[PDB]
Amino acid sequence: LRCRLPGGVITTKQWQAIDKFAGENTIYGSIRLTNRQTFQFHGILPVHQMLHSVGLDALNDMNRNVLCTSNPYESQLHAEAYEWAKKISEHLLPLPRKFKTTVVIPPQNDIDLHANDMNFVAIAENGKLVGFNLLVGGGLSIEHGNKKTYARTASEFGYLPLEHTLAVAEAVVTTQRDWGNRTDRKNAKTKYTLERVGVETFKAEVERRAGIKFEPIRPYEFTGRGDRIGWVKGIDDNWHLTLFIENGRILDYPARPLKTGLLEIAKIHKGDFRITANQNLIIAGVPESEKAKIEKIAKESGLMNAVTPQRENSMACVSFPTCPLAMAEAERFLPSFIDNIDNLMAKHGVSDEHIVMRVTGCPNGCGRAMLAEVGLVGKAPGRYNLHLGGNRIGTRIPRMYKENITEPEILASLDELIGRWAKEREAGEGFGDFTVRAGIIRPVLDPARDLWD
Ligand code: SRM
Ligand code: SF4
Ligand SMILES: [K+]
Repeated sequence: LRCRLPGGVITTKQWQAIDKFAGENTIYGSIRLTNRQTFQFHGILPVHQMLHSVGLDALNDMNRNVLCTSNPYESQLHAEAYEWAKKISEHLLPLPRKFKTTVVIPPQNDIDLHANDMNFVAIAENGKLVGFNLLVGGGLSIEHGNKKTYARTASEFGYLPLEHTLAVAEAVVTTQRDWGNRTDRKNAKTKYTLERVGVETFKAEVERRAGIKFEPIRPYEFTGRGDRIGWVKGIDDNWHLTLFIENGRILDYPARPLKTGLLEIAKIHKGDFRITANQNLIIAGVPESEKAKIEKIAKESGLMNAVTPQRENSMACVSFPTCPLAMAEAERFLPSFIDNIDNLMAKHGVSDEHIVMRVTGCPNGCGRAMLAEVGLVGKAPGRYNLHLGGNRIGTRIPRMYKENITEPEILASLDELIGRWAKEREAGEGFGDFTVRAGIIRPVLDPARDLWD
């Protein structure tokens, strides 16, 4: 069961309702936060009455949860951008393949825009959103050894004033709907359609249908994709506490009652929560007077246990035991794998650094390994394809470095590479960029043509 939850914003009342159901009506008893800012129950022995009772709904609807940057540096931009993610979501509510959409607030690419079909990058002037740059065609799914499939980054179409948002959203969806491949579902996705007809052809059709002309792209840059773990000052006297939740798996573990702690917080919390695209949770809108109260609960429940910057920037998909398409472990492999990476980082004197590292259980790519600096793609039990060369902001697809290897083999490759980066990197140079500059891996410049060797 997966909930429709635009922007990952969930009230404390809704949380308490899902917390109950998770504990009493599912085999696993957990709340699993997903990387598309929503949650999932595993092993449901219905849920819809419960969701519906607190104003929630579980999603042939070929649409997925609409994402929205969760913790913007310019705190006041969230409300507006959130409002638009909600409107786009409702507007699109009832395609060849599933359609994924996001609303992004630079300089954060926490939502990983390049893994999505349609992206609206917020352009603000004087603290007010004035429009969006539209990027179309991202998608990460591939099939092992099938060179007709590929991960692709989204292409820039142009800028549009706020007023044309919904018309443009509708036009992209309908154009993809009509032009999408009408036979092979593995080529139905927008990324394939764009490559077949061309960005300019697709863009012109969208302008025709929307009844507008795109203006030139407005300047925007991204500085990162991680969450802002800990306390950050929001608007007024409000604060936001982002809690790192390993694999987004919320359950009470011996001596770390993560699930109970969150329930205790939801009961005294003023504002609401925000599920992030990094499978974490933000206790949003905490008045200064309440910080100590919230921090005490989070602290004692083990929700604020300090982890390395590395662990904070690593991600894995669900995979076994519940995913029927799983080829190798991901969520259950990540904790001990990062324990090992942490050692490597310490051994090389880069314990304060991080490499965006992701593990996906099979090539479908839910863990977003195809946008990581170091991506692990499951191929069989205990075996993964190792990809290197993405960047910190997620605008480049990592090329396959080694194929079908085991963890010990992976660790050995990384020990050597991290060693070289540690000593040969320029001031503030990321790992992915380093492997490409140092000639360790050739960059993927045009995925549709040079992703596969
Ligand atoms: C929970 C999540 C991974 C996580 O650990 O967070 C996940 C889990 C699953 N995904 Fe996904 N996907 C998740 C994000 C994505 C991502 C990343 C993203 O959207 O940001 C992708 C890659 C980008 C992309 O779409 O290209 C992704 C691409 C897929 C695909 C391949 C789609 C394709 O176009 O080929 C499938 C399989 C399919 O639909 O054929 C899939 C299928 C599935 C299913 C439902 C398996 C199935 O079809 O029966 C997995 C359920 C496993 C389980 O036991 O819970 N999932 N999946 C994410 C659910 C997000 C959500 O709330 O909607
Ligand atoms: S990438 Fe594969 S194994 Fe992981 S959750 Fe998605 S479908 Fe399952
Ligand atoms: K996490």
